[PDB]
Amino acid sequence: SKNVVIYADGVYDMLHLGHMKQLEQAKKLFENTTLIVGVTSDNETKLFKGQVVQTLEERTETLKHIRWVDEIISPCPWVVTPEFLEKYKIDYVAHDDIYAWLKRAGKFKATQRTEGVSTTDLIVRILKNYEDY
Amino acid sequence: SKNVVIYADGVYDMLHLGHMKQLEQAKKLFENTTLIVGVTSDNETKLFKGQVVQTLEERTETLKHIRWVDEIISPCPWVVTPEFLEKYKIDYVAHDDIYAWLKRAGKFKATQRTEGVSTTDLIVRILKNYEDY
Repeated sequence: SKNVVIYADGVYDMLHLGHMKQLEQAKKLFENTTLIVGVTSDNETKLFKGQVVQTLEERTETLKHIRWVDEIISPCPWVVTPEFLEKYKIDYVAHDDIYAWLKRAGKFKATQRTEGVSTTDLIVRILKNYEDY
Repeated sequence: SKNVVIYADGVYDMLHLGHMKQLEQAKKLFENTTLIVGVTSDNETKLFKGQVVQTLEERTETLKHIRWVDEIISPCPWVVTPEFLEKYKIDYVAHDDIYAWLKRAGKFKATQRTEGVSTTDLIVRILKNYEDY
């Protein structure tokens, strides 16, 4: 089977099982893939999205340990462009309109977020050992 | 080169970069390895070592996403025995005396812990955005 190049991006701050399952889902969209993961910059994430604990270098270094990841673009562009898809020969973007041009090109693949498995969720579990009263 | 079977074990609660680097180090002790990772049970960890946020199923499911891991024994035994090494054909145990019999057998390989990269370390960083006064 032809090798399909998949692109996913995100912040990947305090990487947790939810990120990992989403990367697995993107990697497995076709039988033979190359999964390219883009990691957003510190400045653009903080300006447009929200707070980030870990630096780009930390977030990228953690992601390299994840089996589904074949290539990392770090930092990646904040907005995906058709030129970027051409440059990296990307067949599909795996994402969970401004995705509209991707869907119109047939280059959009849906992935899902998993609830209740995040790093902060784990800290909330720790805190629950301490009754209010 | 002959394939060398490596065994590492631990709790792997809130898996973080430090665990990942230690698994990588064990996987790379020789050029061609099989890295078997043992994940300790909830009851034995809590009784003998300390508190654990995540259940065995959670800790094991997160570990399967780590590229260095070839096999997981979950739950693993709390104490490694020579019979266990024979059963799984383990050549070396990668660990950071009661290791004495392992060193005497020539089956001990040292790995290192990384400081300041744990999950709780990240939460401490979050908290530091809130001045005491």
